[PDB]
Amino acid sequence: SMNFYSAYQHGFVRVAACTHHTTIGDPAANAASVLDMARACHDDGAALAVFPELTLSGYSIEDVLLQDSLLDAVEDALLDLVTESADLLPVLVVGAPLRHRHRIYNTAVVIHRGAVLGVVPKSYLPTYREFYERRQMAPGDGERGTIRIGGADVAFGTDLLFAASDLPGFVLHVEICEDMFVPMPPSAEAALAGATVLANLSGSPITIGRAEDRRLLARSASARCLAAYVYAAAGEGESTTDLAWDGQTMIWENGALLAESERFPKGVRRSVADVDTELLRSERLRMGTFDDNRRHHRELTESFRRIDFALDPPAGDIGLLREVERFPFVPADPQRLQQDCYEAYNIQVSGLEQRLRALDYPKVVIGVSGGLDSTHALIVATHAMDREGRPRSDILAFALPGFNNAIKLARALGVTFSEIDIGDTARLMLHTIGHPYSVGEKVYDVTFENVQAGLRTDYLFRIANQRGGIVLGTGDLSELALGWSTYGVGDQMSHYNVNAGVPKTLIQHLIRWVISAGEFGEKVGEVLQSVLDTEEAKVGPFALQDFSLFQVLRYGFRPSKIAFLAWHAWNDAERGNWPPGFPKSERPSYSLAEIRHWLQIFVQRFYSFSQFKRSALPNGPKVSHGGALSPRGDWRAPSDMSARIWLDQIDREVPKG
Amino acid sequence: MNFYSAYQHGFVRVAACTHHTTIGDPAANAASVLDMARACHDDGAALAVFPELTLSGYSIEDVLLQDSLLDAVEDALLDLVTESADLLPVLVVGAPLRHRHRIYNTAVVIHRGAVLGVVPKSYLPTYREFYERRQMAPGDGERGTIRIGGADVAFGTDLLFAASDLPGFVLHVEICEDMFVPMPPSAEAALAGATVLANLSGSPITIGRAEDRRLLARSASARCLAAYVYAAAGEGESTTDLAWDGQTMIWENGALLAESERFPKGVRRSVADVDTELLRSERLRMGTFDDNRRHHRELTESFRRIDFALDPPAGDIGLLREVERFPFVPADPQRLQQD
Amino acid sequence: SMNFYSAYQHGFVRVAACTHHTTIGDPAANAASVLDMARACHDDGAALAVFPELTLSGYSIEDVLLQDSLLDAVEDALLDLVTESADLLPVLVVGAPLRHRHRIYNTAVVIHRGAVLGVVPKSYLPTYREFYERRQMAPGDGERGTIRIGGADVAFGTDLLFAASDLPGFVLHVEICEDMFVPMPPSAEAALAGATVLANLSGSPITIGRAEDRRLLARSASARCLAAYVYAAAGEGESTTDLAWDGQTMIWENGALLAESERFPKGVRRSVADVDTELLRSERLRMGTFDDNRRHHRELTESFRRIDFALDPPAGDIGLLREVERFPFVPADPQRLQQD
Ligand SMILES: Nc1ncnc2c1ncn2[C@@H]1O[C@H](COP(=O)(O)OP(=O)(O)OC[C@H]2O[C@@H]([n+]3cccc(C(=O)O)c3)[C@H](O)[C@@H]2O)[C@@H](O)[C@H]1O
Ligand SMILES: *CC(=O)CC[C@H](N)C(=O)O
Ligand SMILES: *CC(=O)CC[C@H](N)C(=O)O
Ligand SMILES: *CC(=O)CC[C@H](N)C(=O)O
Repeated sequence: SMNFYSAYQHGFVRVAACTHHTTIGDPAANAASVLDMARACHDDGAALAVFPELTLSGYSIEDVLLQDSLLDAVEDALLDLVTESADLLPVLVVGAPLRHRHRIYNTAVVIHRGAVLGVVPKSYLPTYREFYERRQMAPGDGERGTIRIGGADVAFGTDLLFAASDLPGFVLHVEICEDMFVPMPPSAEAALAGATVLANLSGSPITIGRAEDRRLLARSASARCLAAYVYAAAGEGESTTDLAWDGQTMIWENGALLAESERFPKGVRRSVADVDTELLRSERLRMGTFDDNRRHHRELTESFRRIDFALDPPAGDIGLLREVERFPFVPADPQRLQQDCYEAYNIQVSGLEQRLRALDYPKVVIGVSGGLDSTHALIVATHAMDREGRPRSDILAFALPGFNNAIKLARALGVTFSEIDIGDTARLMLHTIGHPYSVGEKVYDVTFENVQAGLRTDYLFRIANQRGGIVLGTGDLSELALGWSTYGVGDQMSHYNVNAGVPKTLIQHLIRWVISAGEFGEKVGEVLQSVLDTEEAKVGPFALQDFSLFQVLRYGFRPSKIAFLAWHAWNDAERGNWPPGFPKSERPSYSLAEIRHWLQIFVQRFYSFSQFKRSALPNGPKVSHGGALSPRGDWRAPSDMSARIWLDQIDREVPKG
Repeated sequence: MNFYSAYQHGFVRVAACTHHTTIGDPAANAASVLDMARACHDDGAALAVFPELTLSGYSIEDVLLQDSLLDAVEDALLDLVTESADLLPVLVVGAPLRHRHRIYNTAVVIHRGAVLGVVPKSYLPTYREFYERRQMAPGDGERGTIRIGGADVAFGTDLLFAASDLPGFVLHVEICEDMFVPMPPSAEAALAGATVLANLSGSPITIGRAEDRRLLARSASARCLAAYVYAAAGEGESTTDLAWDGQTMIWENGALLAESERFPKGVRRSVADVDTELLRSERLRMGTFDDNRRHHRELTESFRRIDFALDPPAGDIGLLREVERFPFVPADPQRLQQD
Repeated sequence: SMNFYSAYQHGFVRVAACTHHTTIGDPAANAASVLDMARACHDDGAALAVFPELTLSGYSIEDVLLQDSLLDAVEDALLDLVTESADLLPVLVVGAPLRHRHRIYNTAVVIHRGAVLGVVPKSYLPTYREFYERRQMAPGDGERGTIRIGGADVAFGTDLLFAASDLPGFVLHVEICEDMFVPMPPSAEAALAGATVLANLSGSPITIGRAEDRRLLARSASARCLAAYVYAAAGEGESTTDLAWDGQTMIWENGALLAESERFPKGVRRSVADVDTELLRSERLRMGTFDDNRRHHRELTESFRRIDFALDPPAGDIGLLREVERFPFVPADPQRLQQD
């Protein structure tokens, strides 16, 4: 029923940070630039346009700010901006020196559809080094009440909130340059109070190192406040009597850079981006210490004044001004991925090391199939042993054939290798149980499969008892998610699971990383390389199910939200980025029908079927910021629930193709 | 004047330590802590910050609620306190402690034979892999005092520790998640006059989490014109569900001063000389810092100030600081090119 | 003049504590059960129907409470039950996890005749032993103002009172499970402020002796507060991953049990009872120290928001859902009489 292709309908809000052409001392001209940039924002369906500090006057005009004609010109340019915004869709936030009581205030006028919503004075006026703001301007910290603008008294002060009434996840707070540089920023309290989108208007003359400073503090604010941060600085046109301007603009969301514009531009620039208000909602919803902090400053936070406006955003397809990656567990940026891998690996190793220290260095029993997972776990187990000064021959690896890679790796590593043929025991069990296969019937059902799976595990566990060892778990996060494993006796069961927290899509990249580090050597490298090259299509592509895993595990997003995201990430193979190690051939695209089909399978398997196998999970380290699936940790759920509501949301909300 | 004395030039030698945790065994944690504090003492350091719940192990879950665990924590604490009589640095050591109805996630500040104060963690994460509110009480809003082996020492989140013989050294302590909330305890402490912010962390390691620690510890220090001293738990913490990297780091006004190896084998210390005069000078010049204090006057004037005397070394103990030859010309090539 | 045979005209108010069938993670199914039980309360001429904690979602679902589709479905089911209450007599009190500001709260939604009257957050969230509530849910104590439920700002908080303008002896306070277990329960203060009927929605997984703990505290609450105490625990349908559920319901009045239902029922159960509002009026009129305690906690008892609604209860003969002893001075129970 929703327009599935509408970003507004998926909880996005389009925000724009703008740097305009300053004509200092000339508000009619600054207004005219602002208006032209506002119309481009409207055209883009943006709900917010933040301009630089003192937009209407020029930031750098010094005592020209005290000139009657300057002040008067400003006021008339504003009233004209307001009249024009009648037919503009975005909330406009626009700097202006304004008269109130005894002084001029460095203010931000929040404008929307033909009416001022509020005027926000700069709380904090730098009067040091190259800044002289206390000379011409009065602090706004702790002023309240109203201000008369064009025949209307409108909220004036630093405790204002602009809550969109048709967009409950968009609640705007405004501050101004130095406001965000002090230990206790205005916007920190406003996030506790309920602001989701934090605007900052800057003049910010540019200096060596200062752009890093802007970034450090706008980014960490967005992270610590679980907010978007929208930041605009002055550029061309400001006075160069003592200073220069770079016109930097940027948008942050929860510590991530959504957009940024060119530094030192010829001409005006914008950062436009889609902010995910559900990501912010979900993060707040889960970090209760955020609410604990609000209740600690209840007086501060409850004092805020909330101004409403109907945003009435466009209903149609307007694209997604957002970078949605194909692999939420696998960053496309190669130095970021190198970092994840370093960390994944060391997490797995140190987790297991502690298990081994704690048990006075047991032997290490591991089933090696030549697959990616067991291959990787062997490597992890080898490094653990090295670091602890234990002989590699204390790793007891077992090939367990049922009805080359493993053996080569085992020998290259120098671990104790052995083959145990489970065939005769499988045969005897299938007969004892009266399975049709024991009388010739080619019935290859779950029992047939499980009898083997189970016996592998049964054997390893008995070896472990007999030989003073522990069985290493091999199953990865994606398997835990789907219940693609054999419960209890089999697969799912071990003394310690190193891959438990690692999703399937990340596994190959870990091996790549192991080869690259080169620490094991030429032959080991070669065998590992070989394992990658030699190496379930009814649970779907793991690339799709890991995409779904991240949205549910981190954010709890509804299914139609996940389809939207996956479709945007995976729809066109030629668009967006791929991590290292995907040859052009190895680069699939997925249709909406494909994405929808496998998501139906995900919700059913994840929410309903698989919890019970997750519920009795061996020990192992959590790996990913995306979460892990331990029932003692990240994922607490019933083993006895239907996924009806998720499947119903897909029927109603996600188009069939 | 001793020209070659870092202390006489307004420096304070600060240390962030990651010890070897023996979970559920306080006496052994105190042994690892005491060993590392003597190393710090030898280095002429004035502060040693250890990880969250140092004396118990952070990761022991309901073992925290076991009586023998708490008795042993207290006996170990009292012995640590006894041993510092001879130790130059102020020790900041985590412990689960009984006060009133519950146990608190505390940092105990220890100097020269006495406890100076006890600081409860303010915000207790109870989400994802964190379960802290199950065993432990929030420290936010708590004041008054606490009985530690025959003395009533200050207890609460509003404490400053000032070196009467070294005024640029003013210490505030917060614990792990305390630095991740919109309005950290430590932001208010800086306005009240804290120049050195300690953070004891447990902080199970996850992909990306060091970047997060970094961002908030660096941005804290820059926003608050302070040194920020961070110490996380490492080897020995339970790996039932989690992994530990024992990261320690020292920031100053946005700059990184020192940091230690991640996932070390064995104990590690970051040690660095903090320029209290740097901090002093930035504070002096940035008036809007003090404007912010005055806006939160009642918040910032209520802090309690505990005095101690450091009596630091008079002599030449080198300088644990990278002083660039060209303040105007970064030696780092990437940075120089950016400049 | 008066219809002599009308319990309402004699200052009685009919109340139901209900235990419904849970379908964990399925609010439309929970709502259909609720609506059906509410229709039976209406047919009984009940003024009030209390359902178990988190009625709409299921109490036992843990992190599923944090799912957008869980919360959205909860909201939609809730709106339909409010639309369906247009034709129902009783105030319904149904549990639901609802978003407010940063988090979800464990709430009771007080519903009457096509509108929501108020939304009461659980005050104290057990985070110990088998309970994990602070992980998913925010505490409700100290929270005021309002919440937007389907295009309407309705009172929100632990300071709320639902007073019948046409039945002045019926003044309702709602609290949730653990709220009655703490040294200073929210219902205690609400009694001093005027509440005469105290509702408790519970999840309360069952354990050896726990029904005895519920009784101890519901009973003594009703006696110490000179009030009716209406209590519903969760039942069949709830997750048995780690817990079991007994579906216990009970109605107390000044220390005396009015009604209680079968434990571990197969199917839905109710306690329905006529509460004597004049009996409560009478005990309060006479025990001045009750009012002395109110004036001692004057600031605390005077800030409750009173929310009015008209009941229009039935005027005719609907019998009397109450034990009336032939000999008030001679208890018909042998063990009780022997003691007397
Ligand atoms: N909620 C619940 N609570 C308690 N018990 C529950 C239950 N739901 C099912 N069960 C029981 O558990 C059993 C079903 O679970 P399980 O024994 O795992 O059996 P099941 O999950 O039905 O099948 C396992 C399948 O996963 C695939 N697999 C397994 C292992 C390795 C690989 C590989 O590619 O390497 C693939 C393979 O296709 C295999 O047949 C049944 O006995 C069922 O009655
Ligand atoms: C506009 C502004 O306040 C920038 C000055 C700030 N303190 C800085 O960049 O250091
Ligand atoms: C404690 C700390 O500084 C980092 C880890 C923290 N618990 C988190 O990232 O949530
Ligand atoms: C009503 C409830 O939250 C369970 C009972 C309570 N936790 C208790 O203390 O028994």
